[PDB]
Amino acid sequence: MLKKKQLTVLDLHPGAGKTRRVLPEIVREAIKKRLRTVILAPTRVVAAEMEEALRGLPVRYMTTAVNVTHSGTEIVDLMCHATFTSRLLQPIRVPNYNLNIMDEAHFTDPSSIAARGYISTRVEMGEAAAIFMTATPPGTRDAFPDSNSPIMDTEVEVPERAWSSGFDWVTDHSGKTVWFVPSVRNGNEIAACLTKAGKRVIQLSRKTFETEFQKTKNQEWDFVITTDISEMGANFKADRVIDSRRCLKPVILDGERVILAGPMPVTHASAAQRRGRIGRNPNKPGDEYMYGGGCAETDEGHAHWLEARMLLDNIYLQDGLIASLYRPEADKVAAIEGEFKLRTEQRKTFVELMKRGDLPVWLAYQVASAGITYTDRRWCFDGTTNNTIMEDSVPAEVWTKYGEKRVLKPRWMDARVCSDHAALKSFKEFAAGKR
Ligand SMILES: O=C(CC(F)(F)F)N1CCNCC1
Repeated sequence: MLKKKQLTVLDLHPGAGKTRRVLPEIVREAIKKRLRTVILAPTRVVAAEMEEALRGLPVRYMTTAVNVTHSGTEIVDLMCHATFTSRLLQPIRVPNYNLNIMDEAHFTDPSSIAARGYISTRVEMGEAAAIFMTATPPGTRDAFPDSNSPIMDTEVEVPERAWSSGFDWVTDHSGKTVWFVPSVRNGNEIAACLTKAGKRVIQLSRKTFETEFQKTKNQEWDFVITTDISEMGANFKADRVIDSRRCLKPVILDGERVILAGPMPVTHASAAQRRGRIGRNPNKPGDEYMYGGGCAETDEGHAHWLEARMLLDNIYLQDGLIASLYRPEADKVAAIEGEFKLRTEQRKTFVELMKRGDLPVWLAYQVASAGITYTDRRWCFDGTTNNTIMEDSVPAEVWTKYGEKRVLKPRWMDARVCSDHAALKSFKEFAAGKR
């Protein structure tokens, strides 16, 4: 497994022990062979669980999610998938790791796809080994994989709005339920309906994940309402999963705007990971999985794969060479390697718009490639009338850094900057020059 030119997919079923049992064994062997090694966690929550499974082993934790006093003699580094890709893009030298281990390797965020592309290219080149740990590798067609204990799978209509009748089975349950919804806004409506019925609800999404996930351990709850982020190794002490089987798909239209299409079917990999939250305890058979739609290959033409290509085109590999996407996920985007390669100054602006600006990859690229500098926010106000961002059914407004009240009307419209109240609040701060 650990020899150069080898990429291994460790595809044991969800809950088979890849992280707590296999990962420590791989790490001890890597340390024995003096292999400079990187371990990639999808989230800060998974990073903290990894420190528990690897306690006593000399591992350098490159995350503030763990409070450890490093010895300085570690040859194994652990960081998030996003941190690995970010450090590659920044001028900082990243060691050329002999062994690259990615946990929850199915993660489809642009930075995780870019990390797989870079690592798999180094393996193809004969320069490194890699291990991708996931029950659901790219292109998997099985939404019902094995589990630690039998699961009751039931196809049923699942509410996507508040309801007054017709879904008694949802509230009649006396255990704990994890409910996957297509968006933060959809979860808000379902959570309000459940709270009005006397239920204790926790809501999870990308921006609130670490903070809110702690509540699943610190307090008694009846329902967790979550977006697709809980497919990335989040573990719950639950006996039921309710799965809408739906998600939002970012789509670039005519190369000039990004919309959030759908809700539409999830992939088989996503469905298998949502279901995989339960059936994990061999002593508790009969956990339930209620699903409300079919699966489809909705990663085809999904913006994240084009965004992954924008990131990889701006990462140095060797001379003018550019890393390809990991082969099983390379047909998801029709893109020419190198088409998004930016010159030195525009590349620095592109990195800063993502790192400090917190903009989506696609939007950061449109701004940097137009020759606009990081602090120049005139583009947030000079788009066409159809690009007006709305808040409470009225045009959103901000005070510019000049002290003028203007309507938010970006030159390039990316639906992700206003997908929920939290995102639009962050984008207003950016348009005003506050970061
Ligand atoms: O809340 C935000 C920041 C905003 F773009 F809106 F400024 N997000 C999360 C990161 N991706 C873009 C959307």
